[PDB]
Amino acid sequence: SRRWFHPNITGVEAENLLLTRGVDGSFLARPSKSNPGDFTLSVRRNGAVTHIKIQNTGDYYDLYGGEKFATLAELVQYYMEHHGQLKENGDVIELKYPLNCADPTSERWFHGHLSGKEAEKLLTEKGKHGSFLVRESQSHPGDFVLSVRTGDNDGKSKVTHVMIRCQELKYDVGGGERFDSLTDLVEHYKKNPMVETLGTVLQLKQPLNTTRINAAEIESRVRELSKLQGFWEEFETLQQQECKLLYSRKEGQRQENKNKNRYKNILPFDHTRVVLHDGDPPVSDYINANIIMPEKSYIATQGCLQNTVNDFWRMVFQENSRVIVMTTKEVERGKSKCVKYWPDEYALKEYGVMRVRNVKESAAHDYTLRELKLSKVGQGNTERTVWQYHFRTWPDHGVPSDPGGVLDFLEEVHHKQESIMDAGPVVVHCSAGIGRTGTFIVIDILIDIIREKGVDCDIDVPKTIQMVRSQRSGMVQTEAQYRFIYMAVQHYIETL
Ligand SMILES: CC1(CN)CCN(c2ncc(Sc3cccnc3C(F)(F)F)c(=O)[nH]2)CC1
Repeated sequence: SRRWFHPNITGVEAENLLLTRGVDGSFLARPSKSNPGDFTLSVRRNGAVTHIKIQNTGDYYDLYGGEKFATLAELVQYYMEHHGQLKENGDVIELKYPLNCADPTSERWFHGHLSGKEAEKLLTEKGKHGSFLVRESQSHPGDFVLSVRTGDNDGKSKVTHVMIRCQELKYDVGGGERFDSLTDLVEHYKKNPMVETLGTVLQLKQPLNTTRINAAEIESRVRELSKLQGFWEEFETLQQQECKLLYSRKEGQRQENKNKNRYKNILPFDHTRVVLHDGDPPVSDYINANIIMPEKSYIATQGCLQNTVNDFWRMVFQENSRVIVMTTKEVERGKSKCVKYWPDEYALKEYGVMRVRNVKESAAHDYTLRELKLSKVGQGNTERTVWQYHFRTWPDHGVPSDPGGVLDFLEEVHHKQESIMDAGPVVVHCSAGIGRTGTFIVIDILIDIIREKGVDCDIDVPKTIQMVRSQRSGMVQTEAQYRFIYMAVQHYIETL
């Protein structure tokens, strides 16, 4: 569960919630009201409430007096499973009891102010057996309507509406149990379905999809998402689903692999990590990288450390990658983001058993292309060209104001990859390998659908992102990037 996240509470409401309904060790997370784009962890300790800032400019969640994390769920799990780690003066803050949110605003199935006719239209056109939604009742204010489609324009399927009464701060379907929130009600009737008098089982199988759009209508959806904004509601609804992606990251936590990570808590999932087989004959199989498969593949990786440069080249070699996309400068804000893992132009360098020649560098407005020759030492016939695309104009914080630059870059990367017979996955990296990396990969995936299937294809931005996030933690870090993905897709369709 991710019930500890409250999307619409102020710091004052948070303070009162913890003092009146919480105990020492109670906590919640919320979006920052003082500075949008930031978050706050509000914790009760010794009868008083502490507010801890969580910053995210696009690379990771940075907790004050704490560590750097790929998601808020990974952050919460870490402190709930590793005590004495979160520090104030040096005092230890304990996250013991998540204070649960009753607000349905970020539920996939909740549609708030939506009319019964619009809901029946959506369920008829986009629905399937067990598709459901919850909307606010217009006739009886304060009440709700649960609409479910069941079946297989021939009457083989139908929509059933169930009234949800809100009586004295609790929710019920006219009889039986009375629930503290719409979520508890939905969860209960998902496990224990209501059976109609003549036998129809009202299965709440899956929330109705309202995010899948036809590509040609992107501008229309972007316009709707810009109204009071829709982008934030959709992004936060996708964020709520991150609790389902807490997969094991054991290999990255091993003592011998600790120093191979740029950020100690930003780790590759064990089930998709790139396993290195060269093996100098103790632990030579690890790199902080994951294979990203749509549904052309990618490897999403962090910026090299001085001690991981040789592992990076072994990975590029093993996977037969011919294209690298670097989305960061080596130094940003005086901080090292990626070490220079390539030789100077015309120079030849050995990185362990791998040999790399920088043949030629070409400078474009937004990027530099480096033509590299990679081979294994003592094996001349293993030589292959590796094209390194280094995007250099991405801002220090946030995203570019126009996606034109990124799109032209991605179009070039795509054409290079397509021209090379049996090229392995495209390697993509930034600093932590999750924010800018995930942003570039998601745009690439979406535009690839528009290339193949044309402008009448179906695209679903949150579905694509959830799919990439199941293969590497926190792929696409912020709301700014989420909106940038929609803007990029919109610009592409418009220039077609
Ligand atoms: C009005 C809303 C108020 N909450 C906001 C917008 N909206 C919505 N936004 C995001 C998601 S997530 C999603 C989407 C598609 C496929 N898979 C997922 C997964 F994988 F993440 F589960 C969703 O289901 N619906 C409908 C409800």
